[PDB]
Amino acid sequence: LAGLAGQSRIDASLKASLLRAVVERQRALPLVLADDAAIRGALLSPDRPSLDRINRKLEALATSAEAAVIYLIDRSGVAVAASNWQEPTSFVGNDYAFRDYFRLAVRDGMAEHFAMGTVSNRPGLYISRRVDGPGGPLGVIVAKLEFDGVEADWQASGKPAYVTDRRGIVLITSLPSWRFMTTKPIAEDRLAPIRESLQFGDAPLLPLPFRKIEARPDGSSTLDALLPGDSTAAFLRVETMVPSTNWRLEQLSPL
Amino acid sequence: LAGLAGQSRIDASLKASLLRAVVERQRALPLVLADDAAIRGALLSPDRPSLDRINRKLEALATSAEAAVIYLIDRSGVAVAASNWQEPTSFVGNDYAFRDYFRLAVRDGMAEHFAMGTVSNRPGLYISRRVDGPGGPLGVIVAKLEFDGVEADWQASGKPAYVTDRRGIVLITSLPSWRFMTTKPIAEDRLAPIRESLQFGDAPLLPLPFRKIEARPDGSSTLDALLPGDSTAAFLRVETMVPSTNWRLEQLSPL
Repeated sequence: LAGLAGQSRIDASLKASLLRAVVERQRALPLVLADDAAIRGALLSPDRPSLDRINRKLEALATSAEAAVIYLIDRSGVAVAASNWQEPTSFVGNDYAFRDYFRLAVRDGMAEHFAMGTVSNRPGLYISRRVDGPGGPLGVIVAKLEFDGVEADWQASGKPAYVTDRRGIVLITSLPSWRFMTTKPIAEDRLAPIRESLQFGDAPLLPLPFRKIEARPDGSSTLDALLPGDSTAAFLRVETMVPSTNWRLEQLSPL
Repeated sequence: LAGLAGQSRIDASLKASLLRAVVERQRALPLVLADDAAIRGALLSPDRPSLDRINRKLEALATSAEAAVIYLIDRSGVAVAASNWQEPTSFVGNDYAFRDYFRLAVRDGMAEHFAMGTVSNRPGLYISRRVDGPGGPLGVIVAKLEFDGVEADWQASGKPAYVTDRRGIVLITSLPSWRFMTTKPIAEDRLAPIRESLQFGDAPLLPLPFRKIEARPDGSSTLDALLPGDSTAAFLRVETMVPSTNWRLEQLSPL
């Protein structure tokens, strides 16, 4: 068992590292596109030829980065150009002012917020960066980062895992029906903030269904957990911070 | 004598996506600076105000992307701007007119060249791309990525791993011992150009210190390794291609 806590911990730490790496690959996009002269170019003078170029510029990057979408928003919250410009789900002509990833980036310069997609209903990290001219803001570049990939790996690791934020909400998980569950408690009067924050409303916000929790001296714990399709089993849980985020990552190893 | 042959098989998969994410965060920056009217404009019409604008631009990117150095090289080999401009080790003014990353950039549009820093002595992947003007080539924009962080996550797995290119040279490795060793035999004649191309020339280019061997099915084999830390254990050996590269990752695992 203590010989299982050892191996669990390195798995954990490694999954957390692959996650770190994956978040940072995506952060490089808005980072480099905030300063990009053709972006700036387009916002200063948004003519059709110009915005078609950026449409294609971004189409290619969503595909080389592996963003679900990269898109560029007007001074006033309108998406003017978008990786998905040729698809019937083209964000172009959409209103993002009531964003959080929008208004926060407008206010602070950059933002990162895990939210459900208006039309999609698919979770992910909106990574955004304000675009500037000399002497004033011009708009916002957003790239949105989905975790189906790392969630798929873990699911094949044989040690399930989910990730919670500071508030305690599972954002990323290898078992989808644990998404938006809680790990703390949480406090009644911060619930709609949150539902709103998440762009969901009716998220569960109930505790993970872990039963029979036993804390261990070395900091592990055991619990019982009914995984889907399975009869109930006992697990070793270990935990680790995900570097350069404010997330904890939590892992189960079958006993 | 059962098959943790299924385990090393995925820890390796994990190691190799860790590596693709890390490389990929760096490929995005030359991919977009190469085309930037400011980067072009600087090269096409350089003046001090311009060139420091870039210097600053490159420090901010490099600092954010965790790139060891990003820098901009003249049509004629001279670095005109660099992320380390303010540092005493600034690449600004250096002649690189005959570095593989430079010349291959120019001919091919783009290059990924693994070498040892001239003055620094640290290994890294130099990622470069031609800047094109209305003229023809104007310069090259280069980003250098080092692999200490990922070699450290690999070392902590307790499954040493390393990555060979097409010439079977070990470029990246979780033991240092072991850099610039070899999976292939490498014929007499080839040592000096290969050394030149590693920019190191002192590279042992000896075959890896562990034989054993046999086959199979798969592409597997048994193995017995030097290293330190425990005399000389026995190890199984998995092999897997690192996606979006020509690198092969190999990994050994204790008995």
